[PDB]
Amino acid sequence: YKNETEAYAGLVAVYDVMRKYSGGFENTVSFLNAGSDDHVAGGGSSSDGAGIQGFSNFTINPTIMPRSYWSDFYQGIFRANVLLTKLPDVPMDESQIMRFTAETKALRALYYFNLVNMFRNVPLITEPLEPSEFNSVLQADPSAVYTQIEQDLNEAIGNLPDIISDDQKGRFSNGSAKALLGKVYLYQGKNQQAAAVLQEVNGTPGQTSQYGYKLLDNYDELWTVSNKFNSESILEVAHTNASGSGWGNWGQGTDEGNSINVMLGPRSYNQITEEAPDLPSGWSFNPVLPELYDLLEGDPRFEATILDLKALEEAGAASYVPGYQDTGYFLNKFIPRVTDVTTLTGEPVLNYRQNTYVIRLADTYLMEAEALGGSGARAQALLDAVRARVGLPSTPVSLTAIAKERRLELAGEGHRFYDLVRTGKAAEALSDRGFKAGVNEILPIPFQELQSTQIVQNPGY
Repeated sequence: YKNETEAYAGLVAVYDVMRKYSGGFENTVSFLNAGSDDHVAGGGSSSDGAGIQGFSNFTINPTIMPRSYWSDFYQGIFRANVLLTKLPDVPMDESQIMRFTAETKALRALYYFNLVNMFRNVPLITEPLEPSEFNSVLQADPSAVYTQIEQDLNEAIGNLPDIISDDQKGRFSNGSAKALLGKVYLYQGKNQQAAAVLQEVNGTPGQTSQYGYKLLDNYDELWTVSNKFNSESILEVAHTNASGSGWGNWGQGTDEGNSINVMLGPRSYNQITEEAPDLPSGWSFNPVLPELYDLLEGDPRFEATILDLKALEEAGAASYVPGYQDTGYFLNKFIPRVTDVTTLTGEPVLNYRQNTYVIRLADTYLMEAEALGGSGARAQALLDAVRARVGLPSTPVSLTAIAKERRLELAGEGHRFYDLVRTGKAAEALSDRGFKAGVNEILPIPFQELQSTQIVQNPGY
C-alpha cells in the first residue's frame, strides 16, 4: 500500500463481505428465515435452491449445503488477516492506522461469529497461512473461537470513533462494536457481561443513547427503502442500484444489489385496484407461515410485516400465481414497489437497493432485557419502550414475554432460527418440520471443505 487511499481500498474489500447477508441468491438472511417457524424456503418448486429447500424441511446435508456460506466468510477473514499485517507499515497518520486496524478486527470478529453460529466447529485462522499450514489446520473448540471474537472486539472498542459522519455510515463505531460484543456475550450465556455493555449502547430506553441511537417514532419507516442509516440503525449493510449489475456478475463482489428484494416478491402479480400495492413480480421465497400470521394479525406491526395476498385476492384488488408452498402471505418488509425499480443501467431485478439491519436498537433493547433475566425495573423499561413505540400497553416483563416480543418485532430479519437454537426451544418449535435434536442446531459442513483436509463433519450428518 503506497498510501491511505490504497489502504482504504483494502479495508473496503473486507467490508464487502457483509453483503453476504442480503446479496446474491445464497444470502444468509433468506436462508436463516427458511429454517425458522415463521417461513419456508418457497421459491418456484421443490428443487429451487437445493440448499435452502434442504434447510426448510431439514433434509439438509453435506452434499447440498452451499459452500459459499463457509468460503465467503473465510475469504473475508483471510483478507482481514493479511490486511492486519500490512497496516502498521502504511505511510499515513497513526490515528488512521489505529482506526483501520480496529475496523478490521471488528469485521473479523463479525465473520467468525457468523461461522460459529452456522457451523460451530471451524478452524481458527488469524494470520496469513503458509501453503502448508493451509491444508492441515484443525477445527477449534467453539470457546476458542469465542475468545478470539471477544478479543478482537475488545481491542477495537476504544479505537474507533463514537459518532460516524453521514458519508461514512456503515463503518464500525464504538457503539456498533459494543452492540456486537453484547450479542456475542448473550449468545454464550454471559448475561452479566452482555447487560453491562448493552447498557452503554442503549442508554435510557425510549430516548437517545450516547451513540445517537433512538427508536423510530413510526415502526413502518424502518422499511422505507430510502430511509437509510436512520436513528435506529446500529449495524447496517449498504446496498445500491448504481453498480449496474447484470446476469453476468449476479452475486459476485462487484454486485451491490439487494437480492432478498427480488427473491421475496409474489409471482405474476397484477394490481387490479388501488386498494392493492403496485409491485414488480418476484420469486416467492420466504412465504410467511400461518402461525406467524395469526400472532401478528391484531398487532400494530402486521401491515409492515405481512403482505396479505390472500385477502387482496379475496377483495378483488390483486391477483398472483402461487409458488412452491405458497401461503398467500408474503414478507412485506423487503418487497419492492414499482417505485423501487431502478432507472439506471443494469437488470431491474438485480439492482434493488434496500439496506439490511444487522443490528438495530429494538433488538439491542430486547437483548439487554433478556441478559437481565427478564426481571427488574430496567428490563421492564426496555420491553416497555419497544411496545410503546407501536402503541402497545405495558405487559409484565419475563423471559417468555421478551421471546414473544422478539418474534413480533424482528420477523423476517434472520434471527428467529438462532434465537430458537440458543434458547433451547428449536427442537420443540421445529420437530414437525423434521428438525432432529442434537443434529440440526447447526448446519453441515459443505462436503468439499472435508476433501484433503483435517476438517471433520458435524454430528449426525
